[PDB]
Amino acid sequence: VQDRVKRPMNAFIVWSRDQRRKMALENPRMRNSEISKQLGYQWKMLTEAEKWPFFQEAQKLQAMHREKYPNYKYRKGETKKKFKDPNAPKRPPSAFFLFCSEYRPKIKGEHPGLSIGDVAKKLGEMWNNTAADDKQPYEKKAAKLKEKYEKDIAAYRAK
DNA sequence: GGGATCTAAACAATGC
DNA sequence: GCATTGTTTAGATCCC
Repeated sequence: VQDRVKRPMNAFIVWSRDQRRKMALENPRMRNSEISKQLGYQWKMLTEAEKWPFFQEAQKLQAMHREKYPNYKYRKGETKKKFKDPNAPKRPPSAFFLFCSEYRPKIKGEHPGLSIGDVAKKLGEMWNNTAADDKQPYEKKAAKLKEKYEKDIAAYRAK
């Protein structure tokens, strides 16, 4: 495990590698902290047009990497929540699931021969049909709850 | 359980 | 190792 196979470098690292070297040239003091600090800054300040193809480098990396190694590979070096976390804070209900809940009684209405779990399948195809603007309110609702959820996970980190 | 998208802790590497 | 932020991973999310 110590000689763990290197995980596919995320797009940030790709950029960081060549950028850091250039930065060392341009910046006279080139302090590790200072170089990297603004380095990450510029990255997130970059345009998505730049991110996309950089992300593709990482995507191709992980694609070949994951298939290459059958068993030996990056395991989630997590921590307490490495296994099934008994008391993980409850995330905001997913927009899809919110829509599913709303249509659940309706689906059985369409066909009086569906198990409650099977009604989700109906939602699945309607999910694609659902207009982005129409589904947006649900997602926003979850996003608002997400802020609340972060407080919950913060409590998890420290009471 | 059930489809079908989602989340957060932790790690991923360069050049000093 | 640092700091930056991105991919990792594997449960997690609805009602009945």
